Amino acid sequence: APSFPFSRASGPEPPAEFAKLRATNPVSQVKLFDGSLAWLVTKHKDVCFVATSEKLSKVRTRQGFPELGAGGKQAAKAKPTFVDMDPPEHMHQRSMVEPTFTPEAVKNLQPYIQRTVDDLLEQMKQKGCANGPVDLVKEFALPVPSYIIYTLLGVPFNDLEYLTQQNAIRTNGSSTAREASAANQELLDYLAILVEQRLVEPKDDIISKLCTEQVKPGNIDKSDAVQIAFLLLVAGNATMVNMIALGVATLAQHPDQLAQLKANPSLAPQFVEELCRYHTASALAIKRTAKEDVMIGDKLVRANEGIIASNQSANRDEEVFENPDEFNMNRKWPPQDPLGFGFGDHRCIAEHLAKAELTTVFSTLYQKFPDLKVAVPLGKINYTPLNRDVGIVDLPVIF
Ligand code: HEM
Repeated sequence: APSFPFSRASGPEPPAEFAKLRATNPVSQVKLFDGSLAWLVTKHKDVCFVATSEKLSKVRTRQGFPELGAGGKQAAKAKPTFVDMDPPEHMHQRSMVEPTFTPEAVKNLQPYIQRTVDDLLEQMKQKGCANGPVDLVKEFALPVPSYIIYTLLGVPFNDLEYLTQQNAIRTNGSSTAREASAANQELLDYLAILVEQRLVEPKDDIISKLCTEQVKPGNIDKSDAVQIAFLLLVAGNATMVNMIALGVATLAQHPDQLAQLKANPSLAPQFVEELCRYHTASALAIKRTAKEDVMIGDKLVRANEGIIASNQSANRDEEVFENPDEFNMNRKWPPQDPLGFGFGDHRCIAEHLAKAELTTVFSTLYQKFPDLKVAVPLGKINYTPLNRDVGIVDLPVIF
């Protein structure tokens, strides 16, 4: 049994093992960091089964749950939020915050998403690149999703820049254990205060809704509100950052499609679709422990054994997606849903918000900066360490 997670084959590519497993051993066992074992599922159809089977559980206190890191080990012990719940508790809590993420709600947010994007692009225009390239991540990729989720949660405008920096420290590969843990507690302390505040006087934000609708009547307590809010903040912010960066680096490698996008900005939606499939920046979230013996393909997963379903590998499953290893936004899509945001009840609560943020980014960026280009050789792009989810740390560009 090989050690999992695997390292990416190279900068922007998925681990090399997936293609091989998809071909001759779709369901196999891997060894985790503590030496324990877990089953690895690689085919699209099987990944979908793992995500919807009622015989599988996301409860981390269960025997055999696949924690991938020592941190995961300790993290599993605390009080769980909906991300780690099974029905009926799952939707009972998730339904408490889902209203803000529906298509209708997201469509109502467009003017705000657009405004936030325009504001950050304008500040880049005013700053310029006369003396050299600027960092697309720091100046755009990072703040766009950060400012948006913080605002939605309820964070006042004046505190966005500081809190955006602190949250980044949580996942900066440069950060140290001490520092990461500190920023982590700092954010929780801040959110605990925000909650008391909206408890006194609610405004139009997610925390206020939780305070009026769930805390006051006693359905959940303040600490729970703090935890749910923290989950919404950290679940996909770093992912949004990498997706925006990978999107710009990808277009830099595909001049013909980039020309299509500049010619017609309305192709942003279809560009985002191929992007979320091609670059699955969140690949280790579909994990389960079997509640009873369950068969997957030609393998029997025993009750209490762990399972990791790779949506990244699934999105490269040739049997589903023709020519899966080539970025082509003009591809003929099959009836099977790409799995960038998961599948089943747990499917990313912010899928609609995420796609709307990405779409706004790619239908605007090149309209604002038609001559926007990566300033470093694409081969020298600074991607995240190969042992982590695909992403980009910094990205010099000129315009
Ligand atoms: C393009 C960026 C994003 C990508 C690719 C992404 C992907 C995912 C994936 C693959 C899952 C696992 C789904 C499953 O269990 O089947 C997930 C879960 C989740 N995401 Fe995201 N996500 C993104 C942005 C966000 C954002 C911006 C938020 C917050 C506002 C967010 C909040 C969540 C939450 C709360 C869950 C857990 C849902 C549950 O278990 O019920 N995600 N996301």
